[PDB]
Amino acid sequence: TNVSVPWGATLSNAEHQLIFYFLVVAALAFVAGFIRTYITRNEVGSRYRTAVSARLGMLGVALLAYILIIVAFLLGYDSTAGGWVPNDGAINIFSTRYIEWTVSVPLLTIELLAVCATLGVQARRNTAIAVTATGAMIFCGFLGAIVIDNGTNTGAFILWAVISCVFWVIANVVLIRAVRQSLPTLTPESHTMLKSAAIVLLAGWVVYPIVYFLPLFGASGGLTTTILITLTVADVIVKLGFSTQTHRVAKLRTAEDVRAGDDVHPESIWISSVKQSDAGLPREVYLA
Amino acid sequence: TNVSVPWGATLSNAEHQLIFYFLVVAALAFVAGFIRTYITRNEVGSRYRTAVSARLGMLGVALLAYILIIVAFLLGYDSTAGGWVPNDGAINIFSTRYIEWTVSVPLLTIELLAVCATLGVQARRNTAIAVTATGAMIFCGFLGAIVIDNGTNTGAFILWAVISCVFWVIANVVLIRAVRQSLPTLTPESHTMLKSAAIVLLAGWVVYPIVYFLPLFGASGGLTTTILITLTVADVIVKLGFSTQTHRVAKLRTAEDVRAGDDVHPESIWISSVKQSDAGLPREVYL
Amino acid sequence: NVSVPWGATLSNAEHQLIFYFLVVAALAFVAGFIRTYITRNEVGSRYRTAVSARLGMLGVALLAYILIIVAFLLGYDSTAGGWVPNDGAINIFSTRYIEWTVSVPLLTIELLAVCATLGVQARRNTAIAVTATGAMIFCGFLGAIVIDNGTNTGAFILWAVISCVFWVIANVVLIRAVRQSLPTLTPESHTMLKSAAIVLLAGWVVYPIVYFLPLFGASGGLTTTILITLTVADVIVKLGFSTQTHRVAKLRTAEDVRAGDDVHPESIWISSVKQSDAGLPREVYLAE
Amino acid sequence: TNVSVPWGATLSNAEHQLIFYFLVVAALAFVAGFIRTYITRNEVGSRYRTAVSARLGMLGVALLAYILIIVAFLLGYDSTAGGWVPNDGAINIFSTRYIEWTVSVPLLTIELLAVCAGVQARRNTAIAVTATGAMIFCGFLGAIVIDNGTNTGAFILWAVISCVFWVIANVVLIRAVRQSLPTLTPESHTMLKSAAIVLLAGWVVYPIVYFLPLFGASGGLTTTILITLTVADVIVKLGFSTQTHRVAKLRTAEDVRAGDDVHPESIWISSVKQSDAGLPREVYL
Amino acid sequence: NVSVPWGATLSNAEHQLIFYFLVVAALAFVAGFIRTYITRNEVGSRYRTAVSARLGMLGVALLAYILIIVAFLLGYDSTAGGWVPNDGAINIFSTRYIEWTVSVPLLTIELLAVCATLGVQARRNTAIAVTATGAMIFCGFLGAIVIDNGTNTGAFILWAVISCVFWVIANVVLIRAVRQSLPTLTPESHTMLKSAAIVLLAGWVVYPIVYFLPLFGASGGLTTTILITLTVADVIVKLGFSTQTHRVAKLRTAEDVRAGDDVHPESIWISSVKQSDAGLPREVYL
Ligand SMILES: *C/C=C(C)/C=C/C=C(C)/C=C/C1=C(C)CCCC1(C)C
Ligand SMILES: *C/C=C(C)/C=C/C=C(C)/C=C/C1=C(C)CCCC1(C)C
Ligand SMILES: *C/C=C(C)/C=C/C=C(C)/C=C/C1=C(C)CCCC1(C)C
Ligand SMILES: *C/C=C(C)/C=C/C=C(C)/C=C/C1=C(C)CCCC1(C)C
Ligand SMILES: *C/C=C(C)/C=C/C=C(C)/C=C/C1=C(C)CCCC1(C)C
Repeated sequence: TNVSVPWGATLSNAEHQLIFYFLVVAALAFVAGFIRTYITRNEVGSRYRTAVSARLGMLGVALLAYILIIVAFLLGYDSTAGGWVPNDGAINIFSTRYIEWTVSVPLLTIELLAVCATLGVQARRNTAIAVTATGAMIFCGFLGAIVIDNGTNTGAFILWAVISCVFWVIANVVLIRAVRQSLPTLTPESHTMLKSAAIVLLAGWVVYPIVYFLPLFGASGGLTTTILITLTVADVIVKLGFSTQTHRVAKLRTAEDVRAGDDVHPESIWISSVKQSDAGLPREVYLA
Repeated sequence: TNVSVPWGATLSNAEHQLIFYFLVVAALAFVAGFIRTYITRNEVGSRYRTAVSARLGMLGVALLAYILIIVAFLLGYDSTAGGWVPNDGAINIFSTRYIEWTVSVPLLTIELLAVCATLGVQARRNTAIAVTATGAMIFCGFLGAIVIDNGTNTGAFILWAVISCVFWVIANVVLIRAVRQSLPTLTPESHTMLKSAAIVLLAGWVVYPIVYFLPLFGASGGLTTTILITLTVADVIVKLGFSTQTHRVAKLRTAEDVRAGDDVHPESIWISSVKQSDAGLPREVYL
Repeated sequence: NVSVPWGATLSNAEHQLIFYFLVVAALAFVAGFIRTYITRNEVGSRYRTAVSARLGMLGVALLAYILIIVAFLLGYDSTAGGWVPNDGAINIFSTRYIEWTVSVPLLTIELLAVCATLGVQARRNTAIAVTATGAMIFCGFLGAIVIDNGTNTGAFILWAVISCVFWVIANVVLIRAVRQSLPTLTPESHTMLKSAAIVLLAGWVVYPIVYFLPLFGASGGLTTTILITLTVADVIVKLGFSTQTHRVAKLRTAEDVRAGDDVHPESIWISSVKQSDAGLPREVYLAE
Repeated sequence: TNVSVPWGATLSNAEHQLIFYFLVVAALAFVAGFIRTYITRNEVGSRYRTAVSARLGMLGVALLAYILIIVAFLLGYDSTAGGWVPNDGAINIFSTRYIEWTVSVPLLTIELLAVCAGVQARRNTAIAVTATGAMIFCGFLGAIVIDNGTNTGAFILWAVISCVFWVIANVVLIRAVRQSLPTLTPESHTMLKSAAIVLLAGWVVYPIVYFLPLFGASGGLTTTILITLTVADVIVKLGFSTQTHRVAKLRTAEDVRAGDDVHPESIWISSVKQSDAGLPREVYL
Repeated sequence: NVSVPWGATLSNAEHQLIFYFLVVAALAFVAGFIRTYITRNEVGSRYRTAVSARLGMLGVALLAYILIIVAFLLGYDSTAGGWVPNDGAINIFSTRYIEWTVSVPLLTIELLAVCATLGVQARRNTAIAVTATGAMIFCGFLGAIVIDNGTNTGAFILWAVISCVFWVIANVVLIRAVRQSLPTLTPESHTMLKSAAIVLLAGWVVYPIVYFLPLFGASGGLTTTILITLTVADVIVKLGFSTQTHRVAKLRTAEDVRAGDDVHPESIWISSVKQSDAGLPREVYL
């Protein structure tokens, strides 16, 4: 049992405050993001609408999830003379974040695949692999960290982490292939953006596995705090800052389809205060 | 008596965690689905809007229902240090799922019937039968499993299950007939989709009856866990993965009506990244 | 003495059934509310009052039934196979009255909206119906719950009689409005409105009947019958009957389109049969 | 004479039920109103949209406010042998309504001023908002804040100060209506005047209910005060809400008929068509 | 050494006033949020970022003030001496920081969005402003609450100074962005942006001032002043100032319409004066 469960460490009043601060800030940040995404939903064409639906979903899930995390945090610790002593529900705080990831990660995959121009059959199978892979990845981590022996078995904590890494590789491969296959077809401007979005979205992922193995280096009120805050900052940075990257690709791809004369969009599309497309209406049709 | 109520079995800390995980994940999955369905609502024409309304409703019901299920689970169990001992309200967890099905299943019927080209009163009669049948199917199961003798009576548990199966057959027949009657009128591409949707939507149903009869083979923390999780996974797989099927049919049927020149749609309709219809605006009218 | 229903003890089976129907009802309204909202632009500006009223009714019902459910959960205490009523049990019955007070009046407006009543004639009718319906429920509430904690037989009867007076006033005005409008409407519209009017008003009888049941004694079974019957009645009326009014509005909209009186942006379909074709208002060049 | 705080009176089980009934009914009535206002938001042009925004806001504030009032009522009283005995939180019920008025009243001003006709319009809005805001705050200070509302002197003094603000508000609005009436069409002229009169008249009820506690305290009086205010809030904030909207719609239809601007959908008032549907002329850039 | 405000006992009158302003504020935001949402299509696609930012800020404020209200209700206990602070009283002050952490940054984006800085320069400007404003509040939270439960006078001041450094960085970038954009804008537009920039930035001073009040001692009256003043400040800025940014966007939209740069579906009206007439995009063949 070389594993030192983080929900066992007692927290200082200062630490307790910091965790709460970041958790709520995150939740509010998602509310702001969710609102933005919704209002800026018709800035994209019908073809890439799946990208908008996915991100809005991810943000929605994150908001509600972080509300549960906050609740668990409030019911997970009790105030004493020595600070905030963990109770039976403390484990729920860590558990809830996994739930978030289980649904959030898969949706991200779809978002990237949505902006990716993979056509017909190749695309459908890719989606299934990515979703199942990402879903399994988090489930394996949850099993090892929380489900098995109340996360007290050192070997499983590692074994399942390795199994998860397997899925992480499967996911990255499929996505990277899809991005690589689509890059040549896109315009130079589009090509650069997709690659940029793909790299930004996948890079951050490493932080999560790193934070997962931190408990092995021992237990501490400070460590527990670091684990929670780091993960929170990571969730916000990725699920928020990276959210715009996918959207931008969709918008440009939309404007390009307009300029190219492939389709007509109701409103002018602007990126970085530069006009990419002009407002257009479909030609009136007289039915038989 | 041979019936071993699942809400009587004690659950391990691991089991308790797993159940919670799947329940919440499911609820969140529905929120994501509900959001998607809403945003992708104008991708369909006015003719097949009933399909969109039904699915969004089903998802909405599921979301709220699973919230109740989750709450009951949290307020339905207590920790004894030997696991989680059921409260008097734990039965509510199982009860709530029935409530979900009672409202959710009927809406599904309407959704399939909506994509179906069955028109006139004959189709209206079909809707009434499907809804009433599906509604009764779940109610009969609820009566036997929970209402009668607090689910301690083996006779009712089975009798009512059989009565329910009767309704299940009535529902499947009407729906299958409606799909079969509509299939010939639809285009080849549309024909394939409806059949596909019909098969996928109806097939899964079998899982529910199977899980219902599991308690007869005894009671255990593991079994109780299997029952709950399996049903949850089933609900998500059907109410979600199967939801897209109906929507796609509606979109294509809309695009076809556009191409055929029968009707006009404001935006281009894309399926599988392949354009099915082009942007169109109705002719300006003078009075 | 009047045998108050909130005094009778309920079996575990009975308690479960009541909960089942209450929640199912609430969820049914959520499904209805969602449908009504999505299918709001299927109607013209002229009959929008009908849409606003139904969506309102459904919204009120949903929230109301949530309160009813809460009251039900806090109104009874478990005693090993039996549920003994507490001081809050009365609230369950009280809450339904609140629902009716707001819900019934909105229904009136909905029917009157689809009705062809023009000018003041229409406005006057609405005022009478709303005030009448509003008072009818209030009178019942006073006799059944407010006066002597609902234990006075004389008041229970007196106020019910007063209520019936208002019920007659309401039915008369509405029936007249429907009868006056039927001749002007098309055959297809005539059938729907008449059907809606008849369907909407007929069910009302059930409510008064259930009200006087307590007089014939008190029992766990009776109390169960009262609650469930009212719930089934609320759902059947507020839901199944909701479509009837909406359909009239849609057809009346399509008729206005075909007749060339007005233009609708999208095609209107009833029972899979096209009633109207998509039309756009003629572009106008303002003086500028 | 003597100020007798209403949150001191014990309430009967019957009284407790009545108050709950009206409070919830009111809240639900606002939900129904809020939904209607939202659905019937595009029935008005861009010029008078401030009227729609204001009313929807007022209704929204009222709904949430009445939710707090209901909560306070549930946590403000404890059930006893003699009925429902007030606790420390009972005062919150009365306090919450003031909060509602402080935000709700100002929005109403904007709504009427929105339908009303330049630069001096902005000044008028500032006066109305500040005046209305202060009027309620002054009453709050005297009735609740000062000496826990047990002082007859302030209860009256501050009421008088408030009345001063009430006069300022009514004057600005009355002037705005009077100044605008001549410019508007006869049909529009009648509407605005009608709306102005209906919106301002009711206000008197609030001050009247305020001074009732002076004539003593009782479970019945406390009940009368609460219910009357509730009925008043619903009647004004709801029935009166339509008045402003109608003016906006007609003024929109007039702009359409006159050819000044175009509206996408047909505008109907009293089951009578005011404007036929129109789309803006396609523009090349 | 620092007299924490959550240590002072409050009178029944004081307790009532704080509650009054807090709720009024929350409701004011609800009214604002509703208005902003309904008046979202009064602006063009080009300046939509401004609308998205303000609606977000208002949304955050509303929810935040709900938490502040809850904390206030669970932070004090009624006694014979008035309302005695408990362990949760500190949360009231803590929650406001959370609000500011998300609210302030969004404001920056809103002003920068109306600002015409083009290319990465605006994106670079955005990143600095967001991070600067974010850090500013975090530093204050650290010193006021996190460090020694706000009992260390040196930190209370040190971190305040560090924060002020960030405040200067933020003001500079924004002022530069406004100054750089001002020349490109029309005279009418130019005036509004400057006014909005000045109005948005000026108020900021109040917050730092209120922060250092606890140093001059602790009291039920002072605690009351701190809370109410901040609340009034939040509403006045986040609300009254919200319109300023929006108005600029609307005019800039109308100008683009008149100039023939873009087409807007509906007429745009500011102060009851028509700025742009309704226009529909030309139907296109593919
Ligand atoms: C929006 C949130 C995201 C993208 C979260 C991602 C999380 C991971 C990539 C987690 C991966 C893990 C491993 C590869 C090994 C250890 C267990 C996990 C689940 C933390
Ligand atoms: C979205 C959820 C769905 C479609 C659930 C379906 C459930 C059934 C088809 C249940 C059928 C049953 C029987 C035929 C016998 C035993 C009792 C039931 C209700 C489980
Ligand atoms: C959505 C619910 C509806 C339309 C409910 C209608 C209820 C009534 C018509 C009630 C009438 C009553 C009497 C005429 C006498 C006894 C008391 C009442 C209120 C139940
Ligand atoms: C929507 C609610 C409205 C318009 C409420 C209005 C309230 C008043 C006009 C109150 C006025 C008062 C006085 C003039 C004196 C006493 C104190 C007040 C605030 C009740
Ligand atoms: C919408 C709310 C706003 C803009 C709040 C602004 C707050 C500040 C400008 C705070 C600045 C501070 C310092 C510069 C020093 C002391 C600590 C702070 C955070 C209060």
